[PDB]
Amino acid sequence: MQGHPEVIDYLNTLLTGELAARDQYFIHSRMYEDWGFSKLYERLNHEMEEETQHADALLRRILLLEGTPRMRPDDIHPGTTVPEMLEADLKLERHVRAALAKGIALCEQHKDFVSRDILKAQLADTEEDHAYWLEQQLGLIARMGLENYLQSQI
Amino acid sequence: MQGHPEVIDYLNTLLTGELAARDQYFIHSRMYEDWGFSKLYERLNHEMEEETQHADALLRRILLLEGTPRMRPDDIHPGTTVPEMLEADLKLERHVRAALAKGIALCEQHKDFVSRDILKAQLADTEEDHAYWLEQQLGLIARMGLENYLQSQI
Amino acid sequence: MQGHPEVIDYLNTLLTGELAARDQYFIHSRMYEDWGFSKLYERLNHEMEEETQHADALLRRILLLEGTPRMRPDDIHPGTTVPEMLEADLKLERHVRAALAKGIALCEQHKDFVSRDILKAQLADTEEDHAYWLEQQLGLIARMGLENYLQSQI
Amino acid sequence: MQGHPEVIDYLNTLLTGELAARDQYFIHSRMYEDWGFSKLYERLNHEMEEETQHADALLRRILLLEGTPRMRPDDIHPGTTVPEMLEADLKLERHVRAALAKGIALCEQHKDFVSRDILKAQLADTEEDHAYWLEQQLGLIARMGLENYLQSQI
Amino acid sequence: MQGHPEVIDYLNTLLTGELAARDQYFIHSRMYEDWGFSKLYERLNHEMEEETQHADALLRRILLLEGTPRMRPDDIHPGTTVPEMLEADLKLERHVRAALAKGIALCEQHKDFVSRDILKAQLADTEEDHAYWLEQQLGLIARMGLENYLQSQI
Amino acid sequence: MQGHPEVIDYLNTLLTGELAARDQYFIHSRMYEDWGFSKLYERLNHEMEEETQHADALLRRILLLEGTPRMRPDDIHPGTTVPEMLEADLKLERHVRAALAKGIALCEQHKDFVSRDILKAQLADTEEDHAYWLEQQLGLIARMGLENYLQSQI
Amino acid sequence: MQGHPEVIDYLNTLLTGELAARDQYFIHSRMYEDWGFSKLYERLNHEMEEETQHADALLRRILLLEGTPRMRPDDIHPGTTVPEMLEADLKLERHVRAALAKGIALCEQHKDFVSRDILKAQLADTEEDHAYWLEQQLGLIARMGLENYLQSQI
Amino acid sequence: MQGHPEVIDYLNTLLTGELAARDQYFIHSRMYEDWGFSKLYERLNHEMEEETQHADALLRRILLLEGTPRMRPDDIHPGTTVPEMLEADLKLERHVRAALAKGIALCEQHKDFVSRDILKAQLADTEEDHAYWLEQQLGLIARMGLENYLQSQI
Amino acid sequence: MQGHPEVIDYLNTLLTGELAARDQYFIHSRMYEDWGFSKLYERLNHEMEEETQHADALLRRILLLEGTPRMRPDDIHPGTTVPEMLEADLKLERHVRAALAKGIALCEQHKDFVSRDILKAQLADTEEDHAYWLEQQLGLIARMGLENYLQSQI
Amino acid sequence: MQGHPEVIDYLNTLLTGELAARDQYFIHSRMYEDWGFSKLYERLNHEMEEETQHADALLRRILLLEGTPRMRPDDIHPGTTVPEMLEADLKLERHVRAALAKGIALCEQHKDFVSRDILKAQLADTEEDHAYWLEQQLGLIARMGLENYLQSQI
Amino acid sequence: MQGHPEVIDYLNTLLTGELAARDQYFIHSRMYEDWGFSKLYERLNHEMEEETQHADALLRRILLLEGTPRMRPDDIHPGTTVPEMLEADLKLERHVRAALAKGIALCEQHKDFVSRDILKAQLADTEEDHAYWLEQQLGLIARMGLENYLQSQI
Amino acid sequence: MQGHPEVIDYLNTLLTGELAARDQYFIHSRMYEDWGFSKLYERLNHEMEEETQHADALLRRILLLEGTPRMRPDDIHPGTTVPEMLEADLKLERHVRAALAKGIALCEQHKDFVSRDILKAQLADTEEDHAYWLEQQLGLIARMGLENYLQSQI
Ligand code: NA
Ligand code: NA
Ligand code: NA
Ligand code: NA
Repeated sequence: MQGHPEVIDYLNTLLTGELAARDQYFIHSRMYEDWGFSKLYERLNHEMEEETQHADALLRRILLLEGTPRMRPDDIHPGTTVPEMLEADLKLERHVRAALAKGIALCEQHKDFVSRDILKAQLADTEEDHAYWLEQQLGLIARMGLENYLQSQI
Repeated sequence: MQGHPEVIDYLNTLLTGELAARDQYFIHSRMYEDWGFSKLYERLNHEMEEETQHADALLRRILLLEGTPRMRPDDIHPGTTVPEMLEADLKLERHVRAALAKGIALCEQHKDFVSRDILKAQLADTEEDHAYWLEQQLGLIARMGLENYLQSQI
Repeated sequence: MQGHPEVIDYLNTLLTGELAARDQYFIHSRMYEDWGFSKLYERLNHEMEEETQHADALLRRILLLEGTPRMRPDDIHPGTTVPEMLEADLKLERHVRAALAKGIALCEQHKDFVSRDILKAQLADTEEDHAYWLEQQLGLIARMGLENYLQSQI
Repeated sequence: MQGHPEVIDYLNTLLTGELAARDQYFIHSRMYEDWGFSKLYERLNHEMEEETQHADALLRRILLLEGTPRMRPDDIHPGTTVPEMLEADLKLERHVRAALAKGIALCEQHKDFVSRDILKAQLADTEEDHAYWLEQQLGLIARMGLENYLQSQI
Repeated sequence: MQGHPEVIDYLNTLLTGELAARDQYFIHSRMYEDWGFSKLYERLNHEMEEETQHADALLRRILLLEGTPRMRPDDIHPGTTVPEMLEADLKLERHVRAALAKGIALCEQHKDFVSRDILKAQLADTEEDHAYWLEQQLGLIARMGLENYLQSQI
Repeated sequence: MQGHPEVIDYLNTLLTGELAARDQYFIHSRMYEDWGFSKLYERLNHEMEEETQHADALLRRILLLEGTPRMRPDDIHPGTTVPEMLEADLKLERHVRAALAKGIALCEQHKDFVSRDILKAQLADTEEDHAYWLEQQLGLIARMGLENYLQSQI
Repeated sequence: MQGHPEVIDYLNTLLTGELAARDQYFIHSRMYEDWGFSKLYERLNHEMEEETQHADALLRRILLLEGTPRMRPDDIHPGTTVPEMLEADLKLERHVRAALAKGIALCEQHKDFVSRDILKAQLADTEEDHAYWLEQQLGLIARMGLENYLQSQI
Repeated sequence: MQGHPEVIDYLNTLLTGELAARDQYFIHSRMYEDWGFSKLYERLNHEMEEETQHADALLRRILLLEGTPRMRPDDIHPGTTVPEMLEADLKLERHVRAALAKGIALCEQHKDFVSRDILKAQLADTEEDHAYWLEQQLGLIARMGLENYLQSQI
Repeated sequence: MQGHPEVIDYLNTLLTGELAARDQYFIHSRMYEDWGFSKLYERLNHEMEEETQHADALLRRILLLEGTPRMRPDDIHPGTTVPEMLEADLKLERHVRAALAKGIALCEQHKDFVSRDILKAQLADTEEDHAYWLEQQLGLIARMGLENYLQSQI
Repeated sequence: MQGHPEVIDYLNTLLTGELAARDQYFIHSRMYEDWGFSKLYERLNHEMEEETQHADALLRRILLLEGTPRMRPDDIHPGTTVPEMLEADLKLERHVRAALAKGIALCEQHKDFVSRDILKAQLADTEEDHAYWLEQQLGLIARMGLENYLQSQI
Repeated sequence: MQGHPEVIDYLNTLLTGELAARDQYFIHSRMYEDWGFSKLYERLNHEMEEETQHADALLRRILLLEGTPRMRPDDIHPGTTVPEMLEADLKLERHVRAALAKGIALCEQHKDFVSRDILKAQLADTEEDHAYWLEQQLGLIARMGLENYLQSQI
Repeated sequence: MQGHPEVIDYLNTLLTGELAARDQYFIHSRMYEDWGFSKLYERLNHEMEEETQHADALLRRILLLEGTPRMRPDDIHPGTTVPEMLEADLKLERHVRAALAKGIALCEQHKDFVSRDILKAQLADTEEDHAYWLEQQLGLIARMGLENYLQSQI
């Protein structure tokens, strides 16, 4: 189907944003595992899987709309300590949420309601799972101290 | 059956007290879950379910006695921190225990032994489950510190 | 996440509206059961469960958005006869439908698409299940008479 | 064990009252079945079984207390039409409720708390099952007419 | 195979008659369901399925005979009340029965015995299931009144 | 419920469009089967089933909104060769997509968000299943030739 | 039973026609298998089995009617190439269809309705299975070329 | 449905003929069993069951056609020896075959093709099961002698 | 919870009475087993288990009420012959029954209805199981002689 | 463990090469699926999974060696037609094979035999699965023509 | 087979190194268990099992090569506190890694590729399991403190 | 892939060496079976299977490397007595071990690490299974005498 060139170009932006989010969760999960925090490894591995699915859905939609997917991920900036990693992931999800909301409005204005529903589902995922979960971890650290919290993630 | 108007009016008091206790456990459980304390979420969710059952039993008994149930819950005052929430729940159960004991005596004086047995069962629930469990948590905090304790509730 | 104060305040309005709808279905179901209409008991009990779920979803969303949930239900006005109860439930669902539609528009204007999707799901529930079912009952009464209809609900 | 002669004599009164209630439910169930109301047959047959159990519990308790059980049932007055039968059963349960409450007080005054707990259980049965159920039937008749109601009991 | 042009043209008439009968049972079933008569919904839904199968068999036979199927359904006239709907369905089946019998004779005269056996099977369906069932409903209404009958269809 | 007369009238337009799409997939599937292309038969039969479900959902929604469904399908124009059939189906889905998008906007303007969500689901079906699948077939023909492609559909 | 000598003589004609059709499908199936077309082997083997059943039914019917079955098959003319074989089978089924239709009329005129129903079943088999299937194959060849088609029959 | 008065009257003739055939197989089966021929008992019992089914189908068809079934069986003439019984059954089936064939023609002339198909099925039963089986027995007697044959039926 | 010091002190009395009853059933069961009376061993072992449960319930209740349990059992006086043992157990249960009844009244006067319900359950156990069973044994001895009775307990 | 800085830097090169190979197989698989070649989709999806595993193994090894993984994939150049895609994948695997062999020698020279064994396993995967499979496809195209080959990949 | 005397002598060195590593993990596991750290017990017990397997593989290989295995373990130096034990195990694995790498080079120079592959497998075990796991524990201690960490090992 | 002509030529040497080893184990196994030594038959049959697998792996690798496999086995020299056969197999495995080691070095020098890993696996098989097992047999003969040993192989 012939998609609107502005919608396609912006799905491509969301796509390279998701490819990056996938890769950031990729390296953070494996860093957590290397340090011996299996529960953090599991959760970030799950986020990596979810982003891979999001990227897949964008990519296929771009093809259906007869676009050419942009496959270069955005630049990533991983943490080097547990606090920096959590902060880097907090920045990432805030960014994806903001980009998605813009795409949601763009889709409405070009009357691409199906592309829009795809983005709204990804936004729900980003808020109610990624952001929600990350905020939980930050709050736990605040309530019990970093050491107690990291103990609980072994 | 025609219940004694004083018994009915007091079951209504207990009823609006239980509707409130249900709603307080409702908001506390969901607050604990939002902060990432799944074990506290589970336990307060269970207390919410038990209060809903207590309210149901009162409500049906009021109807059998040909009363009109009062469905407005009492005012609730939830905590905003884990310590305040535990204190608010401690105050609540002390109050329900006191109200139940009064109703138990009232039922005896109007020779409504069945209504009385219902209240005695609810009182046993309130003491041996809610109060007992809450006291356990307070004692644990006292023995290991708030941080260690909250860690154990993740 | 920091939700828009107008969205939060209005979810709170919807929340205290759902807590009320839950309690009205609560008392109506138990009244129908007391009179011996098990089929009406079952259906209103189901509506009570669904409203409890709706309230739960609002409450959690308010917390995720860093609001403070308002836990006092709105005032309820239950019927005293089967005809009044059905009329009271008809008024309730019309009201919830109207409040939801307003919230749906409000969410769009503050670009809270996830809160908006939650409300649209609740609206679909309210129309296609509660309103639809209640209209069916009223129509049946109209087609066969109140006595025949109540017989069928035993 | 040596029971108090006043408690024993009154358990005997309750006993001959239960033997009668058993026999009244006995004849009413079989009358309903003869007329083709299987649902009324089933329910009165169940009440007959429950009264037989109540009588059994009284009888054994009288023996444990070294009394001699009085085995003659009280006089019964069954109906001859469905309305009279329901009225006769309504009178019966009102009577058993009143006799039980008196025995409950008598047991307390002679410090026979175990005999008292037996009576309180029978009273709960009499109110929440027999009386409650019978009131339901009367209300149904009032709401839909005798003919519609009897149709529903086939 | 080269079918006789008169047989083909008449199968097309039967075909557009069946497409219509399908659509009339389609709207009547959904109307009955909307009003809360699940038993009528089920039965008309079944008739809709059977007509869809009849149309399918005609359509395929027309293709085997190297005809071009006419896919526009005949005009339909649904009822707006339960009595009108039953009357509309009574008129429909009388019409299909009459058209089928004519086609059965036509097939015999052009020595298309296989097309004829197809029509005889559809006629048996139309008489012994649709017509028979509809007549049963009309008779029931006549014997017990419309209100009692509609009660039984909930 | 009282639906907005403009929404109802337009659901009726979508409805008669779906009844047609159902019938076009109906005749195309059976034509493909007659020629011996079982894989095309299966897929078009599936599309026919999906359109029947779409029509059903519109029809019921029109009834809930207290409209009168229009049951005459739109005119259809089936192909006579495999290339014409694929082209006719390509034109059909383009048309349904365009009509749905218009209805989606209309529903928003009359604040019928539930009717709107129904249409958005049907649009997703039409794009991601029907249009997507049909485009795949056209592309395959282009890449391997019509003869090779039809061989693969036996 | 004493069958009409004209019916018996004509069942014998149909019988020796079926014995032949069996033998032609016999040799064609085995020729297709020898050349490596297993799918054609399977289908012609099935037709051979069906003709054997048809011959069996005729033979037994001739015996029940106290006739003497004629067991010599008609002359057969098998193809030597795939195109000739398909043409020979096309000629065969056209012939059996024509002979059956004549027998169907003959049976009616001698009031042998049971013999007639047997022939009508065989005719349905011959048209809707053998002729239909063979026409499908010819059409496929026409749409994709002989080479592509034979590839698909391996 | 309004059946043709001549068809109805003749189904009634067939009906009282089947009620008789049922009763003749009834007494013959039980006579064979009394004499110790269990295999003859089983087979005639089966024929009795089949005739009961035939009578049932006629009876229901007469009712659907708004006739009044004639329930008096025709006169029967059972045998008193095995040879007479077999002869009586041979006469019976010849008679039913003749009556059915006449009804089959009558149904065709009044365009009652469904009634006609019912009779053709019964005729097939009568020829291919009853007549065929009875002829087999007579032939066996002829080939091995009555004594050997009766031995084989124990 | 802060229990009333008089209730706590008296639960302690009941507690040291139960610890003793446990130990007396402990030694009697093992004495019966040593002499070869397995049935008496089993029954006294069961009573020992029940008393251990009673002591456990008192002990935990004392802790919930923030008392300090008194863990020294009362003095016990076991028998040395089967008759003395039965007499010692008869004296024990009479004593526990008397102490429990006093505690039941004490609990009522201090409005500790939950502690009271615990004691009433223990009293029911003591009367209907221990006392009842022991009286049965004494009666059996009286009816059949000590030798016959002891034979039956092997 | 402290890895040799030259080994770490080169694993990083292999790592960003694998992240790229993963992404190229990612887009090619989804392109093949969009065009309707499910068998090519499956195979490239499998290669994408295998590269993701290879990248994971490199990444973890880099962490164990106390390096910092480089997470930016190398530039990719996907095809736009089936022939270009196959050529792009042929170039990719030739490149990965060459880079791996160099790393294998480098690992040996720095006596990192474990890192070396990891690379040798990846090389075996790249040759015996990816390269081997791709060469097979190219050869098939050469032997049967592009059209026949693409037909076989549907 | 006649192994090279230098390879044999060095496998013997590796062998007495593994016998020691086995014994050190032996005493450390049992020390951890004695102190109540079951998770450390399990892991060191596993390492002891793995070293026993490594020693077994060396020993058998030495025999196949017609050497005489040296069975005296190297001297071990276990810790006396958790920190010293972890340090002693860190020193051990560093030593085994260094000895293995030397043997790997020695095997290559004497063209004993099978002995070399055995050592490379043991080295992979030593790095990716023992060293990796031990480093994880040290890092955890560093991130959460020794007390928190030891708590997690109970 | 384009393999190095020296590697290919040497894999061909190894290949014709394996084809021979297969054939020698082939004839020895069958000779042992003919003489009644089933245990020797089983073991040599297993070696034959393993060599066939080795030859297969070489052959396929030669094809992947775009070589032409040499399929003539090397000359074999089987024994004629059990002692000569064991000696012939001892010579064979010594030869294959020597040829493999040379190929392993050759592969390294041409940087064909995958071909090299294949050879190292075959060498491990040859040493640890074939050579090891054969040496065991020779040693057994030496320890118990040829007669005792052959007895054990029946
Ligand atoms: Na801690
Ligand atoms: Na009625
Ligand atoms: Na081709
Ligand atoms: Na004989």
